[PDB]
Amino acid sequence: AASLAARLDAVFDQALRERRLVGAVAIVARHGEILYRRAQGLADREAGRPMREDTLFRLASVTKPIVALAVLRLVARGELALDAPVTRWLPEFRPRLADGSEPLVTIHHLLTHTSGLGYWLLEGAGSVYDRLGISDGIDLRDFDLDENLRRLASAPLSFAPGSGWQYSLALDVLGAVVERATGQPLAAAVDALVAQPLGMRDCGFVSAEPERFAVPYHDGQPEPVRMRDGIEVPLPEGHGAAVRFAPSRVFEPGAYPSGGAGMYGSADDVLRALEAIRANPGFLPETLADAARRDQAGVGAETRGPGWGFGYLSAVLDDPAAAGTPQHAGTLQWGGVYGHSWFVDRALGLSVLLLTNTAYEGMSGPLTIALRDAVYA
Amino acid sequence: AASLAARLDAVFDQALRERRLVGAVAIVARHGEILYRRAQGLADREAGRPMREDTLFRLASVTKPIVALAVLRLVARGELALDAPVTRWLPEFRPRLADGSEPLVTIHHLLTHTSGLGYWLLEGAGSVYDRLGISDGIDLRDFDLDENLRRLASAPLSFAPGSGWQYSLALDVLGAVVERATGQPLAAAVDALVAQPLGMRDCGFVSAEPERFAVPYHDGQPEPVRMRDGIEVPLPEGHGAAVRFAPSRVFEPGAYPSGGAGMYGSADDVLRALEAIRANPGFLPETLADAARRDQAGVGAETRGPGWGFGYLSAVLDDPAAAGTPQHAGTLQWGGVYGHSWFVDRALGLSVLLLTNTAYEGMSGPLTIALRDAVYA
Repeated sequence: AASLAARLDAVFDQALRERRLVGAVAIVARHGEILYRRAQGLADREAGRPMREDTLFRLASVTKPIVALAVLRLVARGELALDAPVTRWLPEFRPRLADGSEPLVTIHHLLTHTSGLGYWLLEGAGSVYDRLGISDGIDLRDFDLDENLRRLASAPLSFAPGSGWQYSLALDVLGAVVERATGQPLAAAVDALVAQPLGMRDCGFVSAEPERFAVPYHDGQPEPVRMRDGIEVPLPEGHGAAVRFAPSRVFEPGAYPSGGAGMYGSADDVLRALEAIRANPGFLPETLADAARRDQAGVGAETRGPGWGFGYLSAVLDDPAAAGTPQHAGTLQWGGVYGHSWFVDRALGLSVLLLTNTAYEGMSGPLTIALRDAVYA
Repeated sequence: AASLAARLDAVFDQALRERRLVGAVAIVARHGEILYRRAQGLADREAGRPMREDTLFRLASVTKPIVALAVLRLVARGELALDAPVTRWLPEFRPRLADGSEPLVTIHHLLTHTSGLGYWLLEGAGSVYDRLGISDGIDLRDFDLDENLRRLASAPLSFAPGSGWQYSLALDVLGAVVERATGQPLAAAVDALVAQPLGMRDCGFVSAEPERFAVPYHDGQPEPVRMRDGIEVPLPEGHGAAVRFAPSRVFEPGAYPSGGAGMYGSADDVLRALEAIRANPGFLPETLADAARRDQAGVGAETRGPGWGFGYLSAVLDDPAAAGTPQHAGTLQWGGVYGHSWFVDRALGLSVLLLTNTAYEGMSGPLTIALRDAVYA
């Protein structure tokens, strides 16, 4: 605890001084024990509001494992089935292949990102998704979830369901599926199925408390830049084209619930979901819990580069060596474009969480590599 | 912030190490800027649940300034009046002097604790209050507020109203008064008059969320001991006889709302109340706010020993030298038998709060001195 904290703070002091990071919250738990839980830097640089351990964050893709858990909870009760056609819940979500034909898309294809769906960010401006007006869920658009899905459904699949892997809007699709199966709006379903059962009281999709949030910043010279609605931020090499951010999205009741990018939460709440995933204290049947954490795509998917497969909740480490990491085989990992990164090294009983207000340093920048290496020292 | 945090943390580490404290949440603000907001130790030692910044605490007498503010808000609106007799609202509340007569008891008399009323703790078992079965509001009893007050009023006053000072059930009496003036139960009234306007969202009288609380322990060697309903714990020298604790009281819907001892709240909520008192940004009319923070009793009252008077919300430091404290004249201070202590050193713009689960170390043990001295270090 003291030796680990020494290394992590050294990384944090350097990134803060180097104006590469505005503020963050990082927690390291081992077998349920908190070894590190510290707020760093600032939440709102202009107001001079220091970051706090329970400051709220726009989760972006950190929303995925939480929403994925809700899907699995419904599967466990038989309200959903891994092999069931998505059309049972979304009668009109019938995307076609490039040749015009209509394939079967199961709950399984969606949770694994093997359905053939994609994201606007994969190609950006001028692409098919850009022409059809498909949103990735991080911006604020004047239309609902059903509209976005209709636009999405009209884009051709990149490949046949199950024949490949591609990061996509599948979790946003599953969000609509959850609403149908549950009869409740997504926030209420997630609360009932995951949040409440796990004691996550500080999360949701729409907040009325801006004073509690970490104001989003993006990488910049000679210091990160405070985000505003509409800012398109180019993604790093091999990460896609760009992301259009809408920091006010979280306070707008009219922003449709994004199952792949629209929740907010505190670091303690996210940790709760990750610990549930890690230790499965009777939260899900064991076989389903094992399948969800196992690689369901193949190392060939290279989800975070070589050595990484993908399950029902995130990337799964199949090959530490090919991935160039000290993490053990079976490690679960993913992040969020707002500047977040997390991983559960199952063998070590470790849950490592990094939530930040600096996109993309806190997601893929050197910061993430230095913190990971410091935890392994 | 950094140096203060280091000093405060050293004090806390030593207390935890020596097993004089199970867990606590302390906040230090100066002129509205949070300098220290830190959770320490465990909320539930036996379950290994750590203390969190938002952990809920049974406030004991930290309830008084909050209820006092409610009373004061009604005064500001002309619903209550400082010199109005308590009988205008509680016709039957007619306590008598040892002489047999019914002296006037005003709102001012009650707020200041100069009405002549007392507490069972003043003398404990055998006493007059014991004979009449009067409750101090920390224990769980099978009768309502009106019955406790009917028992209270049947006791003779210790002195003529305004003739002296003595800690009492006056805020409990005021609690009833507030219910009459507003036509609402105490919890709703407080929420309407204080909690809602100050953004206090995690306070109240009855809670149904036990998992959010700090579990009550009492001082002990080797370590503090977890309390159960009905146990009696002797107060330290000069603080009265003892207190009968009922940790389940906060969860019982039939527990009468105690104006002097019955609320729960997070540390943030309490800071919101202390700050409103300290800075009064349009919460109460200036003259009333000044009166409330001004000594209305005299140094002679020695409310917290020599050098201390009392206003309408807490003790008011009149003589730092006599009180043997580094705190500046004009300082407001009070505590709670569950193990709490707070103070507002007005001259320095300081609001210092300590909420703990260890009775009475957190209220009056060395911990309180060591933290006070570290602040002014």
